Amino acid sequence: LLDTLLGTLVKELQNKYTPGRREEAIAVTMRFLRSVARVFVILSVEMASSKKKNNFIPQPIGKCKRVFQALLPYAVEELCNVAESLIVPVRMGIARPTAPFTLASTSIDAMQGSEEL
Amino acid sequence: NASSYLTSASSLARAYSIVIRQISDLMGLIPKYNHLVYSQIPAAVKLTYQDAVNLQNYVEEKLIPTWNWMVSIMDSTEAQLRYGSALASAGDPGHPNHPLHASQNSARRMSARGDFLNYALSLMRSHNDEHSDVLPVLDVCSLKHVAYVFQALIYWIKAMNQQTTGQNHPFFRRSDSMTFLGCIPPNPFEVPLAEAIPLADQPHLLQPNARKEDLFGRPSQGLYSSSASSGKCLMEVTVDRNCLEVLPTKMSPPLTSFRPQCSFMGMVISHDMLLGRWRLSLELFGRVFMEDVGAEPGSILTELGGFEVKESKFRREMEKLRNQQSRDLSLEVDRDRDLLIQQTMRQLNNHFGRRCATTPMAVHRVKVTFKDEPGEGSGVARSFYTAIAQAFLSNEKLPNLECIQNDNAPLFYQPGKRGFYTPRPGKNTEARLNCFRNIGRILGLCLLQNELCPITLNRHVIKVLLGRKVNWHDFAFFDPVMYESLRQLILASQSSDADAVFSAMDLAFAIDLCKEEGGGQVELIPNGVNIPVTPQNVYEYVRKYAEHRMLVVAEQPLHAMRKGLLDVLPKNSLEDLTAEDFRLLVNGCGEVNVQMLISFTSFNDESGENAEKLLQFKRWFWSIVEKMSMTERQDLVYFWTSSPSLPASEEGFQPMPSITIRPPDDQHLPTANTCISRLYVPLYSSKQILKQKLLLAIKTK
Amino acid sequence: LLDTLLGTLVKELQNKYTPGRREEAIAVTMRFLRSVARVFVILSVEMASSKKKNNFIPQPIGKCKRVFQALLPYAVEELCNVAESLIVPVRMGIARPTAPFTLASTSIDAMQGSEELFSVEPLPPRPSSNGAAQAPRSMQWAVRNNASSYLTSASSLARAYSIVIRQISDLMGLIPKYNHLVYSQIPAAVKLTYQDAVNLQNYVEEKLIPTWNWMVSIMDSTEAQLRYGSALASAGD
Repeated sequence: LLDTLLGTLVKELQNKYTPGRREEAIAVTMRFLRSVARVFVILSVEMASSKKKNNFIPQPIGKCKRVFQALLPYAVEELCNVAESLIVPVRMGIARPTAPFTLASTSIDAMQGSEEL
Repeated sequence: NASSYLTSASSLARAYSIVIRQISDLMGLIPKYNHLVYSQIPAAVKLTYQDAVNLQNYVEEKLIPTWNWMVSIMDSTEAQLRYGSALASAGDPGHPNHPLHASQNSARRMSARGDFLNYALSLMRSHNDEHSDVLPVLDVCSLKHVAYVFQALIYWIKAMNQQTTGQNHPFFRRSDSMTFLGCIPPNPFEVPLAEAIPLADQPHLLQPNARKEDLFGRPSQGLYSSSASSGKCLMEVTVDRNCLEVLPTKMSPPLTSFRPQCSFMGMVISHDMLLGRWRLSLELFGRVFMEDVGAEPGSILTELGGFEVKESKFRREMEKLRNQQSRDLSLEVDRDRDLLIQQTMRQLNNHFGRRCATTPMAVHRVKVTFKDEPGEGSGVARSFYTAIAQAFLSNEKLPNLECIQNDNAPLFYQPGKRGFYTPRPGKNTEARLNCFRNIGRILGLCLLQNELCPITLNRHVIKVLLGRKVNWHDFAFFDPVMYESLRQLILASQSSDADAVFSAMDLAFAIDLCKEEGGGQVELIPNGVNIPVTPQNVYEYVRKYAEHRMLVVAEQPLHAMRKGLLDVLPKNSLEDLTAEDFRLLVNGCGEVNVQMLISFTSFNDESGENAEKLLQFKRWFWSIVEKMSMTERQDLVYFWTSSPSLPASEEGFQPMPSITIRPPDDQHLPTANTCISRLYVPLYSSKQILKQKLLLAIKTK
Repeated sequence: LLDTLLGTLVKELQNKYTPGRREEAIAVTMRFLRSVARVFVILSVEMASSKKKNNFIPQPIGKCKRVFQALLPYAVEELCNVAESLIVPVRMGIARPTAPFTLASTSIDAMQGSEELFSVEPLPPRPSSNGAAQAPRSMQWAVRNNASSYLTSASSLARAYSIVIRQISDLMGLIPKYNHLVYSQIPAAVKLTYQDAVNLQNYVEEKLIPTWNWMVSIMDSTEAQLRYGSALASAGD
C-alpha cells in the first residue's frame, strides 16, 4: 500500500504533459511528507534505541525511512522544517515543562502510545 | 510527576537529534542514490547534481542558527572549565574556594539567595572579562539539551566528512592511545618524562576514575589569533555568552561524484578539531550524560568513552561468551611450588588436549581442588590464581619441565620500576614456549572468569599481547633512567657541538646487554660494530636501541604469549581495549584504597549486643584499616577475598564481601570464607587485643 | 566621599590640555560604573519594592542613582551592558537552576548577603612552588546535585533585567531637564549636548533590539494561540 501511494506521488511529480500538475503534486507530497515526519518522530521518541540485537529499525520506522528515501529531496526539506520547529522552543527558553517518562523497550507499547495520539 | 522544564528541553533536543540523524543518513544516501534506492525501491525520485548542491545549501542555511547557538554555549562553557583548571593549577589547595577541595565535592555538602547572587555576579563579571580569582559559577548537569544538539550536529559533520573520505618516523609518533583527538602531542624530547608521561614516573596513578591528561601529559592547541582570522581558529578565552555569540555571527557532472563538504562557518570543519576545542566539555559530558545522552546511535561520548564504558562492555561480552558454552573444565592444584608448576602445566595441556587447532576454547566455571585441603568454589579458584601468579613471579630458579611432552633462569624480571615484569628468554626450548603459552592461557582464563590474575606486566608486553604498535613513549615505561639518558642524548645532538661529543663518547651500532636477557654484545645492524654512532643518524640509533632493548630480545616469548592469550579469547573482544584498561581489568588497582573498601562494604552481626558497641567496633575496624600499611593491606585483602588486588570497579566482585561480628571472645582468631568472601570477626572488648588478633589473622599466608 | 570621587572623575573627563588624559579618564569611569552597576543590581535583586510608605529609595540605591546621574552618558551604556549580561542566559535557554529565595523587606537585612558576596578575598597563590557524582574530581565544582528549578532562575534574571531597564529609562527621561534637575543641584555633573543625547538614544535602542525581538516573537505566538483557542471555543461543541 505504501509503495502504491509513493508510486502515485512520484508519477504525478514527474508530469509535464498536464499543465499545472507539478505544483499540485509538490504540495500534496509536501503535506504527506509532513504527516509522515510527524508520525516518524512520535514513534522514534516513544521508543528507546537499545543496542541489543542490533535491530535499529522496527517495522513502522522502516516504513517511514522508506517513504523518506523515496521522495528524498522534499523529505529532507520537510525534515529540516520539523527539526527547526522542535528546537525553536528549546533554544528560545520557552519550553513547556513536562514530567519524565520511561522509554518503551518493545514495539507494542510504542503502538499503544501512538494510537492514543 | 516532576513537571520540570529541563526534562522537556532534553526531550525536544532528543527529537531534534533524531531528525538530524535522519537528515544526515538521507544526505549520505545521495552519492549512492542510483544504487541504494532508485534501483531497489520501485518508486524513486530522480536526483541530479545541481538539485543536490542546492539541497545541501538549503540544509546548511536551515542549520546555521542552531549551529551558532551551540557554538556560543560550548565556547562559553569550555572557557569557564579551562579557567577553572588554570586557577586550580595556580591556586592554593588549602583555600575553601579552590576547585580541588572537599567543599567543592557537591555531594558531601549556601542559601538560595546567596547562590543566585553568586550566579548573577559571575555573569556580570564575565560580561566584560573581570572574572579573576573567583571560580566561575556554572552547572554542566543542566546542559543536557545542548549535549543532545551538539551530538546531532557532530554526527552530521562526521557523516559528511566520512562521505568525503625529531625525524618524522611513525615509531616516534604518538599513537592513538597516546594523544588526544584534535590536539597536537607534546614534543617527546623537549619535555622531561616527569611531565610528558607522568604515568611512567608514578605507575600508581592508574585508577578507574582517571583523567587521561594526568596520566599521559597535558596537551596544547595550535589556536588563537596568530595566523588565524576565521572565527573558530581563535582559541576560546572569553567566558560570557554575548562575546561567543557575536564571534560566530560577526564573521558573516554525475550524481555519484557529489562529495559533500561542510562549511558552516565559511571554513572546512573537521570533527577532530571540534573535539579538541571542547575537550573539557566533552569529558564532563561523557562522565555525567552517559545513561541518557550516551545511548543513541553514533554517540561520540561512547566513542570517546573512558575506562568505565569499555570495562562494562568487555565484562558483559565475557559473561555472554562464557555462558555460550556448556563445557566446564577445572584443575587440580596443590601448594608445593615445583609440583604446582608441573601439575599446572600438565593439566593445562590436558585442557588443550582432545582438540586439534583453530577455534578457541571456552569454559563456564573453574573448580580448583586441593590435596589434603578442603574447599571448593570461586574462592579456591581465586586462591589458585594468586598462588600461581606469585609462584611464577618469584626471583628464584625454576623446576624442570621435561614431562611437558611426556632454560633455568626465572621467567620474569624487573627491568625498571619494581613491581613490573617482562619475559626473559633462555634457550628457547619447547618447554619454555609451552610454559609461556600456559601463562597466556591462564591470563585469558582469568579474563573470562572475571577473576584477577595477578601477573603484573610491563605496558609494551601488554601491547604485544593485544596486538598494537609500540611507540617510543611506551619505552618510557620500561625504565625512566636510561630513557631520560636517551632523551638527553637526543637533545645534545641538536647542539652545535654534537659531532665532538659523539666522537668522545665513541658509540657504535652495538648494544652491551647484561645477563637479565642473555648478556654480551649484540649488533643492531650487520657490521654495526665497525659503524660508529653519528649525530646525522642519532634518531636511527635511538630508534634501534630503544626498540631492540625490549622488542626483539624476546620475539619468541611475547610471540608465543600472543597465541597463549588468543587460544582462549577470540580476537573480537581484544579490540577497543588499551594497555591501561587491560592492566586495570586483570591486575586490578595496584594499591588498596581505604575509600575503595568503604565504597562497597556491608556489616552484619551475630553477637546480639547493642547497636552502640557494634558501631564502635566498626569505627575501630575502619581506624585500624586506615592506620595500616600497604603490605599488610594486601595481606588483609588476601585473608578477606583470597586475592591481593581489588577488581577495577564495584562490579567484578562476585559476593560483595561483607563482615560479620561473632560473640565476644579473647581467644578466637577471626575467620573468613573465600567462596563468599565473608569475614567473621570476634567482638573484642579491648583495642589492643583486637589489633593483635587482626594482625595475627592477616599475617597468615 | 562620593561627591569627591565624582568631582575628580568629571575634572579629568573635561580636561583637554593634558594629552591622553581623556581616554584614560573614560576607561577609569567605565570600570567604576561597571562596579557601581554590579552593586546596584545585587542590592535591587536582594530587595522587594514594597508600595507601602512609598520610600522608593534606600540609602545605597540613592547613592548608585546619584552616581549614574552624575555620569549619565556613560552610566547608561554601562547599565545597558549589565542588562544584556543578565538577560542573555534567559533568552538563550541556559539558565542555571536555582532554589527560590525570599526578598528582603528591610534595608538592614539586605546589607547581609551583599556583604558576604562583595566582601570576599581573592584566591591566594600556590605556596612556594543526574550522574553528577560521576564527574571527575577536578571538575566537581562544575556540577551540582529546596527546588532547584530553571524557571525560578529565569524569572529572577528577568527581574534583574527589569530593574536595570527601569533605571535606564529613568536616566534617559532625565535628559531633557538635565541642567535644571541634575547639573545645578549635584556638585559634580557632566555637561550634556544634544548630539550626545541623540547618540545615547541610538545606542540604547540598538542594545535593546534583541530582547525586544525576543519578547515580540514570544508574545505574538502566545497571543495567536490564545485567540485561536477563543475562536475554536466560540465555534466548538
